[PDB]
Amino acid sequence: STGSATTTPIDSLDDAYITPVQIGTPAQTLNLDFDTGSSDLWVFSSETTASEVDGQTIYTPSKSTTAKLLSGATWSISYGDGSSSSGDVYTDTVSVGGLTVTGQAVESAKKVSSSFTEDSTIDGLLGLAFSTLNTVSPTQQKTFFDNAKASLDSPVFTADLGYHAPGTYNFGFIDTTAYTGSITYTAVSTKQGFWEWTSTGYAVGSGTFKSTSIDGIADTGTTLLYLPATVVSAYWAQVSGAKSSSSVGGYVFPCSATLPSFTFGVGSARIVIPGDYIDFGPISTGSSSCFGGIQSSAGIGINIFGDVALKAAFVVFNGATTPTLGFASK
Repeated sequence: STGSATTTPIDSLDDAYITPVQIGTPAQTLNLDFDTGSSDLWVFSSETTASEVDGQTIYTPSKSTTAKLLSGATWSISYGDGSSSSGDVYTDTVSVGGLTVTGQAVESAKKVSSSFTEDSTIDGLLGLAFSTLNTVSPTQQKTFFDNAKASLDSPVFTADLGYHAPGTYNFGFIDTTAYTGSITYTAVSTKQGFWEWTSTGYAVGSGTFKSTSIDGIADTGTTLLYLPATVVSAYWAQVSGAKSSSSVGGYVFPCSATLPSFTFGVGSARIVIPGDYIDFGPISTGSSSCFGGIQSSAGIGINIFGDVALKAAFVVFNGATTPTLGFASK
């Protein structure tokens, strides 16, 4: 089997991407944030505290003839931005772009933190990291991909995120029309539960490539590119007036600037992030200070190849017996 669904930026900055997902019978379509940095499929629901729901579409398990309470199961997750959610668990039929899993764990939120409430466009998350990170207790549950994997034509999914435009998540096949040149595959460590890999270096604009190993994760659920402070300083040093602002929480730059590109290495290959991808706009409405799309990972504890990086590439998440990651230009 295969599946294919379009993923769409939630706003004009590409702060996140949402993909429609069918849950239950009859189908209830929710727009979920596909997140290769976590492993829970959770949704706003009829059980979510009313004051914490503000415009989201909810899953109502009592209206699904295929929903079953997963008795005694609870979940609770906290993300790196300080947001969180928790609740109980149903199993139900879940379909993405034509690909169906029966008996998928659907984690129903009883509580969500303010950032989730405030984002009316995201109805939940669909985790695509390794199932070892799933938070369901006392019986850990598998991701949608893990459940689908054996049935897929090939045990893979791909992320093809757009810049200020829609893109595509495919399951079970590689669309050879979706990228230029070849896909370079690179080794993955699953030891921390992530799609963790080692970039071979970087360049700033037209500058000379620096060979240096950068361990990090491919994370579709993180907006920006988080890299070591040395790398980030080298980038922003090329932008007149750019500076790290403790009050804002990262590097800012004059909105009048033209940003250089940023290149990262994948083995002997190179992915080029155009400068415009690194502009996240005014820090507050009407400001002439703009927020940078490349930020320091210091104090996160891991480097993160988030959407800024991934949207410059066609990315293969290869879930073969020994997982790997592939990157192609596009």
